[PDB]
Amino acid sequence: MLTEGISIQSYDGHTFGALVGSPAKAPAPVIVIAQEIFGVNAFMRETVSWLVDQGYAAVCPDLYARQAPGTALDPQDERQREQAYKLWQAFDMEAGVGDLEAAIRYARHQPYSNGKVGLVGYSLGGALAFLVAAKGYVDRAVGYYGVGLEKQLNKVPEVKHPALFHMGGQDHFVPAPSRQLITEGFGANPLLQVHWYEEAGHSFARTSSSGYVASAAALANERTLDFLAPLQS
Repeated sequence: MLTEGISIQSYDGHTFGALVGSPAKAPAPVIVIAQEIFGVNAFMRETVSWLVDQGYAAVCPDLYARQAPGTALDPQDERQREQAYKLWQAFDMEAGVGDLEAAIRYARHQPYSNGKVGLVGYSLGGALAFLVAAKGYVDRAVGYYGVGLEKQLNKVPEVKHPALFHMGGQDHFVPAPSRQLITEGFGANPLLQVHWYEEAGHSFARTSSSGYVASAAALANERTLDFLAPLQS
């Protein structure tokens, strides 16, 4: 689901829609939420609701609009998971970073904005949160279980603003040598914070996942909110 009539223009003219949640009380910082591989679906709506309940505004851009606008997939339906994997495989990461930059710009100038913008991503969005952090487009970035971060370690010194990452210890997208490479490499830049959750894999913060872990989801979530709180005016 997306908010009817919201259209944001990216760097190459491609346009995309977004799910927007205005804040309980304005002015407030705006959080751009970077989706998993399922489009702007139930978990994105729940994440918008959560951040609004915590005093933020939120904007979740339709990142699959370059391939299929308005895609919103149920991660519990096998056929939809299959479509999600095909969209992820064809996803242009560089164009995704550009769409996020355009949504972050849109976020800064909304009537209810206090001028500070944060980004929270999960999954594809967690990998995107690291690329956005290396670019410096936001005041603070958060990534949950981003895939393939071990292949982007050369971007670690480009990070000039705080960025926080929650990684699962039983996430098999990140085997033991990849965890060591990420821990050592991120550890060279104090603006990067990474936490490992020993008993959790990916998607541990999503209640609909077979990988949901309540204790890990709650500790990561409170860390995320403590980390975003300095953006509140």
